[PDB]
Amino acid sequence: RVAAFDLDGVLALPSIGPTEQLMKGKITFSQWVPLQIFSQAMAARSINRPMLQAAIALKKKGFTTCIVTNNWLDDGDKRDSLAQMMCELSQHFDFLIESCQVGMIKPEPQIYNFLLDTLKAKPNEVVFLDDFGSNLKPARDMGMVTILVHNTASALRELEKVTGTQFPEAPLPVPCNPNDVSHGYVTVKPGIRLHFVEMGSGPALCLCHGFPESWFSWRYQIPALAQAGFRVLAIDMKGYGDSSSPPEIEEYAMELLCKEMVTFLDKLGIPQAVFIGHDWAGVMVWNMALFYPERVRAVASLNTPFMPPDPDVSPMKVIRSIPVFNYQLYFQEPGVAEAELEKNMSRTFKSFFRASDETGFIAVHKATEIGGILVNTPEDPNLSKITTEEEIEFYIQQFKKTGFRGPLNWYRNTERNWKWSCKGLGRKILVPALMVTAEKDIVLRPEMSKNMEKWIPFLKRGHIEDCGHWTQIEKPTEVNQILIKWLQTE
Amino acid sequence: RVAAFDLDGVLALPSIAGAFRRSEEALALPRDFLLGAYQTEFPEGPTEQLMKGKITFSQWVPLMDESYRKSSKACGANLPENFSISQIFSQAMAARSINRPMLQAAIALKKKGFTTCIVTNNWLDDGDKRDSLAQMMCELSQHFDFLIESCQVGMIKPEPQIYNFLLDTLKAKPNEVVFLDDFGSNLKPARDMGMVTILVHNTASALRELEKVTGTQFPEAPLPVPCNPNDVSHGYVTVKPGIRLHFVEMGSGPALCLCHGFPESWFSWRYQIPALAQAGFRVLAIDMKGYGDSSSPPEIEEYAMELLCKEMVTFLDKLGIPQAVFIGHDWAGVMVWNMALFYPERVRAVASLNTPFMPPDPDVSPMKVIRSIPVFNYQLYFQEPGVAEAELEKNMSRTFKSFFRASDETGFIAVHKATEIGGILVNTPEDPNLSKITTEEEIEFYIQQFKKTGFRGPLNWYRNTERNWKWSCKGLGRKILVPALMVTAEKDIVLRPEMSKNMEKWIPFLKRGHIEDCGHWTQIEKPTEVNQILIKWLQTE
Ligand SMILES: O=C(Nc1ccc(I)cc1)NC1CCCCC1
Ligand SMILES: O=C(Nc1ccc(I)cc1)NC1CCCCC1
Repeated sequence: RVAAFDLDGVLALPSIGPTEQLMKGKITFSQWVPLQIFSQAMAARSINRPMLQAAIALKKKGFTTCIVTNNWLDDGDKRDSLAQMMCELSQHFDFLIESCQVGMIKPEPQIYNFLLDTLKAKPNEVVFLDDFGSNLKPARDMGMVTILVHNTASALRELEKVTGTQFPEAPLPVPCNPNDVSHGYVTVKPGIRLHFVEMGSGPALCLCHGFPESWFSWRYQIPALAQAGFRVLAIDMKGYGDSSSPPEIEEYAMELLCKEMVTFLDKLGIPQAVFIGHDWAGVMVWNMALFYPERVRAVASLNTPFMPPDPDVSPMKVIRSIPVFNYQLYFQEPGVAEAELEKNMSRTFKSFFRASDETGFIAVHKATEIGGILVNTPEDPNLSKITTEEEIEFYIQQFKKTGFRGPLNWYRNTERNWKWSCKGLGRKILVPALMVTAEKDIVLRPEMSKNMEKWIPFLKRGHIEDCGHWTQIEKPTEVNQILIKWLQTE
Repeated sequence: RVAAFDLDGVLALPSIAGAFRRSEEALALPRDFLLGAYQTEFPEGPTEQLMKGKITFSQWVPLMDESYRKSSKACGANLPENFSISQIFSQAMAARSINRPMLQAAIALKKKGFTTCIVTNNWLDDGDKRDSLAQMMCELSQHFDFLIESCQVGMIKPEPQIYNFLLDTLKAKPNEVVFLDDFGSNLKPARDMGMVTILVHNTASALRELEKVTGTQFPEAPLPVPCNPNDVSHGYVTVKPGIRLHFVEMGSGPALCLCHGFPESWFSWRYQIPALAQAGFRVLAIDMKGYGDSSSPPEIEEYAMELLCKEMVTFLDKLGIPQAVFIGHDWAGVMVWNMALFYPERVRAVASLNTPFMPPDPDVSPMKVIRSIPVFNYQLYFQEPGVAEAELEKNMSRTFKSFFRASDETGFIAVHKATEIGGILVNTPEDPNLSKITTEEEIEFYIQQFKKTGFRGPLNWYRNTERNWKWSCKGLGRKILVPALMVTAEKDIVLRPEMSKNMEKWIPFLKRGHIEDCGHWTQIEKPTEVNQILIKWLQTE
């Protein structure tokens, strides 16, 4: 079947002659100063989330969702209030049936037959619900499953849970994806192009992903950040997904990555953004902050701490010591781990992406002994409760284009990176910063960030309990909160 | 060849120096006491660690304040206790803008074929108005091929280090390169290697004289920065199943969609795009459904206005924007106004170029009204499918130079005679002179961009004559309230100004814009103007 609700006050609230038909669309708001004080009433009404969530559910579930409300056209000033609130609901329903458009209001039987026509279905297999009920007269007539909404849910979730089946109580933020998205495509150097995704309106914040991921990762913070009130630019890190991913090694020097990261802003014409890296990106994100502070309004790292280099300590040597940094050494040899990971990506990803309470992880340190970062990993990885089968399939497809050379090439510029950063040795980071640490991150544990403020005074902190290395995907609702609260505050 | 420029004193101004001088004013402080940090010949210390890029600038406050306290009363001269240099630099910088004329001359020899660059003693700024710094660096970004900043490589002017590194970077000789600096004590080293010195003393021109000579001569009031076309972001939203919308993006928020007309491409706004970005907005110059890189089906209903506008919305939705400034020209302006009429929420403001708001009379078949305006013939000609396609397509090379001509250009189109002769380019020579308003490449693009779509789809915009009327016949009771602008072109043959005299009956407060000596090709013809107005508009309301 299909499920429908009205907005008047069921999917948004607090709820609410020339007035009776401006609904039909023959007149605007401003041009209607007869029979004013509410150009705010509408303002002070936002989304009814448990209700809005009920939708994505059913849509994920197999229905077609809609809005068939009695509208009007706001040339108001608290107009945008509407735009956004609408631009928000937008993607989650397939049909927008508004009175101010199809000329026919609620409750004239029109809209109902019109609705049913619009999708083409029987009065029975389509449910409806209005805060009004005086509107559910017709729908009950024809023969459709009616539902009131006199509270802010109740039987809504409950009696509507009848539908097919139910929904939860503490939801994940909404996903977002993966072609209902703008696909920008800046080209920096000759052969080098950078793909990315865009959502929401300014100011800008670049979401730089890590190894071995894709922009797809922020799939939960992207919408949220947009709504937050920012223009998100979730990029595919050089070498990954739809951006150019050469074979050359020097190609992935940090010095390089950061420089290009700038040419990106230039080309796109932005003079400053909020860089927010995680994993190997956070490294860059901080270097970003260290080498081009102008173009950075603020920085946030996820799990990754600011790890300066000791001028009197070969960088390699230091990698050979941290027991857990083995895999990392394993990698250093070209074609090798490529060959290992590539062989069967299906396994590769479910092995990598597992939680903080998940068996079968990676072989961080035995990796050289065992001679393979997956050898203690099953042969038929169990789907991590932290991803879906499609969630994986995307990562695969996205990786079939690049292979693994390039993403791995990020490790392989060990010496030089050190060589280069050995200049931000005299400097200190001043532009707003945030270090969000994950309690149970096996490599890149919190402990490694305790000195940071020696470098980054004012460094603000974020800490998420029960975390894996897969922060966004694992504790998103949290990540969002913090991330937003951060941007809001500073 | 090549010529690179310092960014202070020549490209960015008024210089940071002057600031120093007039604080060496605000306080006893004898000639050069404060500037000397910046200006020396033999550089050392706190600023030396800045220029070299060892420590940011904020670091550099504590250190250099207290570095001055040294030479203060301690060593001649009286320097105040509760004293500083911070916001008397983070101010003098935020107060320095681009030397319009320089940049102009800079783009010149890039066009003329030099490598342009800037070799400046920069520094990293983690300051407040640090942003001010980015924009300026953001802008100049394109016009110079090279960026040798002291604070990046690690050498400083005039330490020979840099020059020699610049040379090794281009890979030229001290001769075939020119240089200029507000300093001269900086110039010393290059007039030694063997480069062409230019004491960029003044605000310039004095410069641009014994400089004009070398290289060439610079136009009086050059052509406005025209974003161009390879190195621009290429967004790609997909609204309906088979339908995708290509567009271009430049600059940071708020957003304003530049909707082009027939028979063009997003490429048209190539002069307002940069300008609007700089203006301070995020430009989204779209390829109108059916044109260029966006999906251009064959179906007719496909281009219904009702449709085009609806999708235009799904566009915002997908891209996640709840409101924009729609600015149409030609057939787009029609949509742009309908935009305003049917989705006022999503419109913060509207601007039409040449196109007036032309409501439909409910008691007057729309077709009939087209048959009357003498000039609306071509328009009728079009109505027949495959026909004008076949005509225009045959040789696009001619097609475009014919269409795009000025207000003082012979060989235009056959607006009204059309049908009779059975064509619009029938009398248009079959070998057109290049309109002084375009370049050969300017044309080649339009071509290439059109080879992908053919002409069906762009023309399909005409062909929904009745329905469009049918639909708009609802905004008959409404009035447009969201900010509006009607900019009229004095000599637009069809879509003349006269046709907009009634508009305010519909659009009270409608603000006005009028450009003299104009063709239908407004942006491409009188851009510098268009820009001005357009900006002044967005600035004001
Ligand atoms: O290797 C890194 N991160 C990293 C390595 C070196 C630096 I300098 C910064 C981050 N991530 C791994 C963690 C375990 C699962 C695969 C990805
Ligand atoms: O036809 C239009 N514009 C137009 C037509 C109908 C409407 I309703 C609005 C604009 N433009 C022509 C002008 C002459 C050169 C080719 C393009």
